[PDB]
Amino acid sequence: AEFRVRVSTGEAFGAGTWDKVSVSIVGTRGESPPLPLDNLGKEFTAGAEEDFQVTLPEDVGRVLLLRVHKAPPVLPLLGPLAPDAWFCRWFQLTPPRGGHLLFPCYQWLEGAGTLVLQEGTAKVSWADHHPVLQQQRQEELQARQEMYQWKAYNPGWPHCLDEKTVEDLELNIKYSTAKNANFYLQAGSAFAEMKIKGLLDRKGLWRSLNEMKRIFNFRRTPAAEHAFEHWQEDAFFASQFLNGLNPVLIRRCHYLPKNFPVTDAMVASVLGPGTSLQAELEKGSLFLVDHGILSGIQTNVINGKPQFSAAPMTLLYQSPGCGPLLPLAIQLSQTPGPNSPIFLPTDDKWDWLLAKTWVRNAEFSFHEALTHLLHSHLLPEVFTLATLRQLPHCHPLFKLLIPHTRYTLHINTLARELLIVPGQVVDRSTGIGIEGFSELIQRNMKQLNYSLLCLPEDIRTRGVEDIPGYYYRDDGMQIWGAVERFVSEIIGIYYPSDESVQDDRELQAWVREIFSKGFLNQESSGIPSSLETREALVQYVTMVIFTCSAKHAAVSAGQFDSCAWMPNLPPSMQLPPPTSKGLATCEGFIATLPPVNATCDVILALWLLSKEPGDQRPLGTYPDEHFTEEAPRRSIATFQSRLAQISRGIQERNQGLVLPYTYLDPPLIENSVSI
Ligand SMILES: CCCCCCCCOCCOCCOCCOCCO
Ligand SMILES: CCCCCCCCOCCOCCOCCOCCO
Ligand SMILES: [Ca+2]
Ligand SMILES: [Ca+2]
Ligand SMILES: [Fe+2]
Repeated sequence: AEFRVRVSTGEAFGAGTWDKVSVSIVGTRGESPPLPLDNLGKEFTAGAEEDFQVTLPEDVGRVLLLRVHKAPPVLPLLGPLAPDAWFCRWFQLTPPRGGHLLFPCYQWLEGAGTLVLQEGTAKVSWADHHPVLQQQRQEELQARQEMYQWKAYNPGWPHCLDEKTVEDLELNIKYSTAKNANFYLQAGSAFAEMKIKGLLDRKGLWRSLNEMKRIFNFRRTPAAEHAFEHWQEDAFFASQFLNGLNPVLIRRCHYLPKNFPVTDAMVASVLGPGTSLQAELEKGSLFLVDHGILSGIQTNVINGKPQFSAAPMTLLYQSPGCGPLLPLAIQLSQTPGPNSPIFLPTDDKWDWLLAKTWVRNAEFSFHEALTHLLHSHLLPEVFTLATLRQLPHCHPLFKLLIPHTRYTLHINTLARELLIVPGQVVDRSTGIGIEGFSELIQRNMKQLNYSLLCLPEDIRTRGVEDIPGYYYRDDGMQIWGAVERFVSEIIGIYYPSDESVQDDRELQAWVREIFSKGFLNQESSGIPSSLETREALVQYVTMVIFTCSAKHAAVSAGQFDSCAWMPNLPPSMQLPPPTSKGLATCEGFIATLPPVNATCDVILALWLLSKEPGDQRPLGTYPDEHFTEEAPRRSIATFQSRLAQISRGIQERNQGLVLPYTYLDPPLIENSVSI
């Protein structure tokens, strides 16, 4: 007859509420009326965990749902006051004579809304067949699909959330006021420094390479300083293909592309007289970085001056015995010929240095448009938006995936509002501009592939499983294994067979929506449009979580470290690539680099997008307990202690490196894409 209702309120700003809360307990035998949760003094203060003794007029049997109503106080002859938004963490019912019932919530309640909560026990559609519970699932997803809808942003792009401004978003997918404040303070302060220094308003060349060091007065990091110390070095130019900003392109080469006519004579110096180009190709010691996708891309106008982009090809040589990876040849065009020289390290100073810089510029355009924006933001959004629409609150995958979706819809809405719009940093200060970004995404979407998204398949495909000093791989694979083991445990707990995976209609709709809205129903993407086995499910889910956390962390963390010394990552180029050799000079080199304002505007932007604003949410840390059962909680503990072991391994490893790799240290990896 009696019931103890324990309720936890959020600690966030505004989490508390002055409004009155009432609950209706629904059971197999029936539903109770609205029951008040009103004790002496104020309840539902921010961070509060309070008990309420409630009594039901009659029996309800086994508890099924928990309907939570909220209404503002009611003055006689004045009506209600005003809605006071309330964030609820969880409910807990305790009937006689014992046995607790935990109802996880973790969402905002507003106005005359009604929160319907199931017991914390995760349940697939075929888990509990009670019609009251099936009705709850169906009506919930119906509401979700109405709340969060799709729209086409551009042709050939993945679809996105149908919201124009960040203000139109629901509270449940918004930045916390804390995180947002922290973010805008950091930005306003950063912009102020760069602005008052008059650098955002300087149209023209840097007076010298030395003046470019002024960036280190704005912001400063050891890795950024290190880039300036060694940017001219070949080993550093090459190593950044492995442990730098964009470590996903390098791949082993047994057959040199015909449009890249490197001869044995061109590489005889570096390789030595002991072998030849063909011999080393067969050895598997030669690797290639091909920015061909940039070929003929649309370019931007900066300060009324037409900008330029190359689409280079870089041949690299991995010297024996853990020696350095060294560049052999660079061609700055996809079309060979006398007007596109193959530059060697044996060329003069500025020819070779100019050639390398062009490749670094290609890395920028490629990284930010495809590796960062498309792969580490747009696809995670699709995963997020599909998850919200197709997987209900009580579904195991929702419980698993929901922390890895936090703020993703928010940050992307922000980008579409303030990043890739006219007048803003991309349009303003990048070489390829808005149309270039779009054109790249459009091309890449037509040849995307499931294997690149799954790290073990990615490393295998590119044939870089054994290349030394590849820390993005080394650390990335350990984390992937950890996530894969974590996911397989969760799947093993809830899905007893492959048939049980096939019959999950909600799961199949989830994969199908990602395939449709995310990858445009392209079979050539190699991405599943359905999941027929548990093995496939484990891999797919692992790919999602990994993409939303470590992948973004790996390609985001190094942005400022890489761009702070601008010659190491020029956002644009102001002259076309050289057509002859022996023309490059220091004066010409600076004339080719972007103007001061474009330089500092991009650096300002990348510095802000490198750091996770506000409080952190480390990978594998889930303060929101959606999983209330024991078995999933063990899996979380295992996943957490493993990440710690992986971390400690990375500390030891980095301790003996002049330039450590920290971008994949688990404590520094966010659960989701949020910046
Ligand atoms: C139109 C309104 C402009 C307001 C701009 C306010 C300036 C913001 O300053 C942030 C950057 O300044 C850095 C250092 O400022 C001095 C404080 O002391 C530094 C040592 O801790
Ligand atoms: C001075 C400009 C500061 C930039 C603030 C806007 C940030 C909002 O969008 C963030 C999310 O972006 C996702 C993808 O990022 C790729 C952008 O690349 C940087 C271009 O310079
Ligand atoms: Ca409030
Ligand atoms: Ca009270
Ligand atoms: Fe990002």
